[PDB]
Amino acid sequence: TTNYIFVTGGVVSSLGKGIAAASLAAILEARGLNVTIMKLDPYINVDPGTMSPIQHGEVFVTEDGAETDLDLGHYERFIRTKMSRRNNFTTGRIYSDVLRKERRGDYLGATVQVIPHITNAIKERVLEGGEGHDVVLVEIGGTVGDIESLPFLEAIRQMAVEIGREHTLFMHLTLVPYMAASGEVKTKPTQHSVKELLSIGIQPDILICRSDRAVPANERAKIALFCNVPEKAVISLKDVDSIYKIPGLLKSQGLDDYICKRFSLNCPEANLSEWEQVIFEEANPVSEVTIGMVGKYIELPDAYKSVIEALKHGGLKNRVSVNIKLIDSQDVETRGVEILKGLDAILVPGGFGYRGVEGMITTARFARENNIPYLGICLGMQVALIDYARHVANMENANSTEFVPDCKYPVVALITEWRTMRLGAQQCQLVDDSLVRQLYNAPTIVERHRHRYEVNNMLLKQIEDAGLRVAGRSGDDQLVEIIEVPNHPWFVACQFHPEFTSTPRDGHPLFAGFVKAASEFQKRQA
Amino acid sequence: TTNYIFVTGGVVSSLGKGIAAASLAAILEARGLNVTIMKLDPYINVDPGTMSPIQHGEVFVTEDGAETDLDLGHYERFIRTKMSRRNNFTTGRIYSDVLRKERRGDYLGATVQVIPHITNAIKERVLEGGEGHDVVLVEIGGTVGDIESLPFLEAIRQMAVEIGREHTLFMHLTLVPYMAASGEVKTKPTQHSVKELLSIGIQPDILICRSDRAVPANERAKIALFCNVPEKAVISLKDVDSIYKIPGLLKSQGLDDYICKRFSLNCPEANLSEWEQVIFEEANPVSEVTIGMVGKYIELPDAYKSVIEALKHGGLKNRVSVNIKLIDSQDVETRGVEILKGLDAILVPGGFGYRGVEGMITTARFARENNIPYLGICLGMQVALIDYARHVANMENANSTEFVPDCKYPVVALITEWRTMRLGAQQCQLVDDSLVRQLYNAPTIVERHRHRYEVNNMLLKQIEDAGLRVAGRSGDDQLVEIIEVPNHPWFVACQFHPEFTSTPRDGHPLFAGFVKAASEFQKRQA
Amino acid sequence: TTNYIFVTGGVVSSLGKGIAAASLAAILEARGLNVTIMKLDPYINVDPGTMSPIQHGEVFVTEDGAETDLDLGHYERFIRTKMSRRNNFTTGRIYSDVLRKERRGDYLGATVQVIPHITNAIKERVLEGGEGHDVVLVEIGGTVGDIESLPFLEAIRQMAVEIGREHTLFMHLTLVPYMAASGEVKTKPTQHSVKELLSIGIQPDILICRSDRAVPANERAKIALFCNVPEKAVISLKDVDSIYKIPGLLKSQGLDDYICKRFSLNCPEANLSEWEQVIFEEANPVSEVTIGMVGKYIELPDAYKSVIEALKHGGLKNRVSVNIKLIDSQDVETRGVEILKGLDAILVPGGFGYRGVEGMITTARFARENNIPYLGICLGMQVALIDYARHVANMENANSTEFVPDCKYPVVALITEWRTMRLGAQQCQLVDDSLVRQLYNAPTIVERHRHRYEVNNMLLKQIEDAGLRVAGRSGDDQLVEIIEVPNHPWFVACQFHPEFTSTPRDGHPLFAGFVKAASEFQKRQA
Ligand SMILES: Nc1ccn([C@@H]2O[C@H](COP(=O)(O)OP(=O)(O)OP(=O)(O)O)[C@@H](O)[C@H]2O)c(=O)n1
Ligand SMILES: Nc1ccn([C@@H]2O[C@H](COP(=O)(O)OP(=O)(O)OP(=O)(O)O)[C@@H](O)[C@H]2O)c(=O)n1
Ligand SMILES: Nc1ccn([C@@H]2O[C@H](COP(=O)(O)OP(=O)(O)OP(=O)(O)O)[C@@H](O)[C@H]2O)c(=O)n1
Ligand SMILES: *CC(=O)CC[C@H](N)C(=O)O
Ligand SMILES: *CC(=O)CC[C@H](N)C(=O)O
Ligand SMILES: *CC(=O)CC[C@H](N)C(=O)O
Ligand SMILES: Nc1ncnc2[nH]cnc12
Ligand SMILES: Nc1ncnc2[nH]cnc12
Ligand SMILES: Nc1ncnc2[nH]cnc12
Ligand SMILES: [Mg+2]
Ligand SMILES: [Mg+2]
Ligand SMILES: [Mg+2]
Repeated sequence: TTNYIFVTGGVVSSLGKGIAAASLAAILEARGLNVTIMKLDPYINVDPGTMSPIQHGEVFVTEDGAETDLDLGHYERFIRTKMSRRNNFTTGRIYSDVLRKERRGDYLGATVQVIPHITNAIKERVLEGGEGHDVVLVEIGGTVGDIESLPFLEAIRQMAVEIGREHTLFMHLTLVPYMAASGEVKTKPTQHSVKELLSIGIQPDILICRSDRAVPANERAKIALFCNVPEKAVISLKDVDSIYKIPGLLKSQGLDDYICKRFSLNCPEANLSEWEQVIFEEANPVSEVTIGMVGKYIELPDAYKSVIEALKHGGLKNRVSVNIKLIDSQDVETRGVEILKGLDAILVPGGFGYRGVEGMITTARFARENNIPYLGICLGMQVALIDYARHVANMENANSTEFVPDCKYPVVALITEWRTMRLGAQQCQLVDDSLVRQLYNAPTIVERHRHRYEVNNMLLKQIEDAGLRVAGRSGDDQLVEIIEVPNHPWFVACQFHPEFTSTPRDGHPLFAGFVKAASEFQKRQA
Repeated sequence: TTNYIFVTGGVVSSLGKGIAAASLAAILEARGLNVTIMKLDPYINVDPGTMSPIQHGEVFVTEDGAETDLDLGHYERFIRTKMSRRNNFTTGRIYSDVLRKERRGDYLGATVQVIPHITNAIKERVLEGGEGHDVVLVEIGGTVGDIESLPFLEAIRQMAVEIGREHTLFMHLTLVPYMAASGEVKTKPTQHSVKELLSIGIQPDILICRSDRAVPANERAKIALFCNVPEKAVISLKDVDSIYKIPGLLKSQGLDDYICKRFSLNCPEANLSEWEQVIFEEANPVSEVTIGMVGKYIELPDAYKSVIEALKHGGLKNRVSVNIKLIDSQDVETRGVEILKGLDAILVPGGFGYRGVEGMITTARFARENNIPYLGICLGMQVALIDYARHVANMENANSTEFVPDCKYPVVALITEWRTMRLGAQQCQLVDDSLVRQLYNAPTIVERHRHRYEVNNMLLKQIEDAGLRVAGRSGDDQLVEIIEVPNHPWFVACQFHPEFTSTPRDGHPLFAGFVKAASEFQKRQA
Repeated sequence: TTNYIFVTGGVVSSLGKGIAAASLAAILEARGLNVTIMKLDPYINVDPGTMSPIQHGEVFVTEDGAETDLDLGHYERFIRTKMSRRNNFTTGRIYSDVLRKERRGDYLGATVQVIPHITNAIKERVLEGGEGHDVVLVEIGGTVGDIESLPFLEAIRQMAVEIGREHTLFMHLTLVPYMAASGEVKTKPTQHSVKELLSIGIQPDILICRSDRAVPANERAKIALFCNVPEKAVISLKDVDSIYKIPGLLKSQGLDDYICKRFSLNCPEANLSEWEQVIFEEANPVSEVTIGMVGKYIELPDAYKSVIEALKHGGLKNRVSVNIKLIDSQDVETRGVEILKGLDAILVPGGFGYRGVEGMITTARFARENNIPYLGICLGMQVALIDYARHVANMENANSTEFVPDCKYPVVALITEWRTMRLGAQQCQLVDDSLVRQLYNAPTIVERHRHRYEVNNMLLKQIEDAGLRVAGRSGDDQLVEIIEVPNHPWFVACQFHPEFTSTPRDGHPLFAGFVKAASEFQKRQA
């Protein structure tokens, strides 16, 4: 039978709900259980594809081609269950489905109301997502006490009643502020948040308290007294330097044992050896390289969360501390190549639009002509090819049909325009003589795509003759996926997204090689 | 171990909470359990002795001398557990106790707050009241969602947590209104009341729905869905003609079985034979007499609730329907003796003050001179003696020192003034030649007193010579308790309160004889 | 006509409500208005005399002898209106008054309820406190959303309706937390607190936001949007180093102009010259002395708030930075005189009990024998006299009858025991040849007392012969109030409390002289 844990937040948002849910799922997975996580967003957007990177952050791509939130990236980094479209949906999706059915006439002339019909749709989606697992962690976005999240809370309360309270738990996150005047930690906001959740109709079973420091025992006893929660179920989660210590903290406080007691599960003791290994590797670097990431969404760092974490994972595998410096593309466009000095390696991540693309072309030129290690992802691969064709093959302002519709040299164009967006995991074939073959150590690889424009095969032969090699191709139309500069210490560009598959316990060959190249370059340049 | 049921009300007051609690206790007592009931009043009055009859109703006197509410009269009528001071207390009592302790210094210089100290006092009183019983029914006055009753609800929530939820139940009463426009019963007020109770921090276990008619099954299913309560625990209690059918209704709906399942009690099936006997006796009268009750608090009928019910009980024992007509004393004072015509018997209950006493004297005169059966209780006994002394013994305006401090003939006076209030049960000795001896059929009786002024023994010998007999006396000072007119079909006056001991299953000899005399008088006067 | 401002707090307590109310009253007083402040405490204690210093802090003594809270000390430091018993009362006081009246029978047999009677008592007290002033600031203790403060809020809502909304304002204090994760300030707790206050029935007119930093304009616009408050009435009050800058900040944000617009008051522009003078004096010290305060309540610094502020005020008058070091008396008792080294002056404040008194005697001995400046207040004066009598006059363990009832040498005793607590302001006569005469520069002074035991006049002549001089006496019994050591640079002890009369704009002669003596001692000892 399937057990459900519902995770909600109070007082303020931005408490770190996804990280805590991922850590708890990691602990449960370490005990041999089959767990999954699903995210509920109170957004009217049907999917985050329309959303821009400088509002919520990077868009995560699943194996099957769904576009989701950064939370699913967190979950895939923490557990070994592959996410899909069933692990994330919004309010807009539910309303669209119900409106479609009502227009089609599926409700047989009945009045379509919120409490029966909207909450029925929500419950159906939650059950279909959780089917086939031992434990399901359902995280509810928004703060408890807001108009936007009331249908979700009502649905989960009804679901808890229908399923049974011996298979459902409720977990509430709160903020315990610290006041420097009295020098104490205040428990009143938690009390009022529990009161609001009770007014909705849900009794918390576990209270997770978020604070700068650890919550004292007397404060936890007070919380237990005022919130109908047992004293053992008031769990403290202080701020940490590394998110990889959070499973250890929650395990030491006994959250896993309490959850297993309530759900009547007889699972062996948790083995957190891999997480301890990750902590040990992180705590003991032997070097320090600086990587320059040049992109257009520098203002909001969450636009590159997966890429930053993948660089960190590669550093962990190479036992090297990685220092990411963010460089704005328009700065390179106007100020020049001065900013790019003092960098052991350069990374150009993906993006949409023409703003800052010229700066990216300048950056690729500088890296290629200065033998600085370079990694290009999606848009970076395109700008690298454009720079190589223009300034090494003399294509006289070759560009992409994305930016200039008519430039007489469409090196990058839609597959139709060789003179719909590719989504999901695709298979790619690696050439035996290239760097990526020795990096992956496999004949073929599988990676995820979120692009529209491709590399023009008609103009590809000339650029190949100029010296640029192709390291990977698709399955049917032999679309170019990986390119490489031969006369370079390390110069790899890829059409797909490798950051959506790196994990702190396994890493990724591409980023490990990139960081190793950066370390070797700094040792050479010292 | 002791189990606790906490009974609260919502939407509106005056739902009949005490009757429902008494009926449930009756059902539990019919299964062989040791139950008790306690009442919590949100009043600032320390005790109802200061309160006037035309605000809340008659004052109930326990065996030990406590003054309480009408609810304790209900409870003593429904169960066979004697009440005391431990079964009723107010907010004012708790605050007085805590203020006394704080002034005395018992709190050792700590700050006396509401949540720790007031609720600790409340919990201590509740535990001391409930000690030594199988089940304790704690009824909380006021509506849920009011300022006045928040300390009580907080205290009972904390008590439920401390004691354990396998020994505590919460029962909520609500109003299900009926709207004649749509012709339906509305469940929304119940939903909002349950939400308010949850906001306080209590989850109901049982919902009792009050309505003119029975609540339909679909409405109950809706209530169960919206209130986290199982569908079997939504109990309908419609308006009834007789409060004696309520235990049968609650038993038929399965409330007792659910309560016994939750508390893990193995008690035999309920035997409600006596209540069925009472219903059968009530439903089948053979006669119809009319009794005139003359008093000063006629405006509020709750000022004579116990006396009215005792007359009804006597009628049930005599298989006679009793029709109580209320006559205002000042009406007799001004309009005259015209109102008292067409009455088979006359009752004068107790009271305080001089307003209307002359009308009572007129009424006693009329009854004595017309051979109409007469019953006098406390003040009625005094006015009967005054009338007999004045208009048969020629005492020339003899009165009580209560009304006129100096009248030269103090037939009624304080024990000091023979030329502090007696409270509780006292023993009395019956004379062998009198009516009350054959009525009680016992050498001695025990009854309850709530009076200050007594009968003057110095002037008693003359009135005894005039013809009036004394039927009962006290133990030490031979205070007169019962008097009788010999040349009358039925003329009994008592100093105590016999209505505080009549029950529908046992009755009372005095009221049974009074009603029988009324029936005989009507048969004679045909 | 009298205008009322009601000040409440939300989210958490300890926001600094009294300081903000005092600053606003200071601004209004700077515009020529007649203002007063009153404090409402949700305590069951009738008065803080029973409370101990290590729970809430020092007890404030008014001119008329009332014992109050530290808030009244704040108010007297900020405005020039003398407080009294009418400026502070608790829940326990209101309940005691109502219980007394109900027992006495003043309510004529009616039921005494919370909403009519308790709130009527509260309103009567508030009106009697505010009568005769232009503006009244009523501060309500407790957080909005607690059981303990609901009667106060209901009373003030009813009062606002009765008086009129053109003479009543509501001011709400909230916490705007800062989250280091996102690096933003969160407005959600303020939104929920305003919702709770609205649920009680009060619409805020002004929102005062408390935070580490200043609240940004966009956040304030959001607060205005969500809370029905105009954008100009959302006032930011960040944490400050000096509480004397708070009136300037509130004045710069336009709170005074808004309040005067709402109340239709035409008062001249605020003149905050004196507060600017205080800030200038504080910001520019020329020296740095360290003062050792030795006492028994060192654990809670609020037990000496007035004394600490008075030392700071004296330093401001002497343009000297004052560094207060707290020394525990039992430390001196056990560890010895080692702790008292490196101190330019020593202060012994008052207290009750024998614990630590021996350490105080040791400290007085050390100061007297080392010519370190010494100030003694109440208990300190007693221990100084005990030390002088024992170790200079050889009284062989002379003590107070407070500690040892029978010691054969009662230098300190009750006025009866020469072989009830003095409260309020009393007049004292200064001797012309003493230090205090040149300090006060007046024949007589008026100060406040909170003591029981006095100096024995019978044994006083011997100690006077030994060398100790008496500098002040009472009016009728010539009770000793001030003593002095002649062969000392500065050694003054007083029976009264001079810290209850020092203000940052006027200071106090005694503490100014004490701090000047400390500076001279350090210059000598350098
Ligand atoms: N549900 C509650 C809980 C507390 N109190 C009252 O609130 C006061 C406590 O002050 P406060 O410090 O604000 O409460 P804490 O529980 O200590 O909250 P915090 O942890 O933030 O300090 C006490 O007098 C108590 O009677 C109340 O009225 N209602
Ligand atoms: N907690 C709830 C429950 C009901 N609904 C909505 O309220 C409407 C139902 O109307 P109403 O008759 O007032 O609700 P009932 O449950 O039928 O209440 P009642 O028994 O009084 O008729 C439905 O559209 C439903 O979506 C809601 O918004 N919130
Ligand atoms: N009364 C309100 C106000 C806000 N929202 C929703 O809450 C979300 C905003 O998230 P949050 O940051 O928590 O709200 P803020 O107003 O920005 O609160 P804060 O200042 O603490 O960040 C929005 O989607 C909005 O639709 C809501 O449902 N009910
Ligand atoms: C994948 C990405 O960053 C988009 C690049 C470009 N706009 C495209 O191919 O769609
Ligand atoms: C018992 C009663 O009705 C009071 C009667 C008279 N006032 C008395 O004796 O106190
Ligand atoms: C005023 C003070 O500190 C008390 C000192 C001593 N106990 C007394 O006189 O009461
Ligand atoms: N304990 C924690 N410390 C830091 N960031 C967090 N995000 C979620 N939980 C966290
Ligand atoms: N069901 C009911 N009918 C009439 N009066 C009542 N008082 C309490 N319950 C009642
Ligand atoms: N703004 C403020 N800074 C510091 N302490 C305070 N107490 C009250 N208001 C304050
Ligand atoms: Mg506290
Ligand atoms: Mg309906
Ligand atoms: Mg926000």
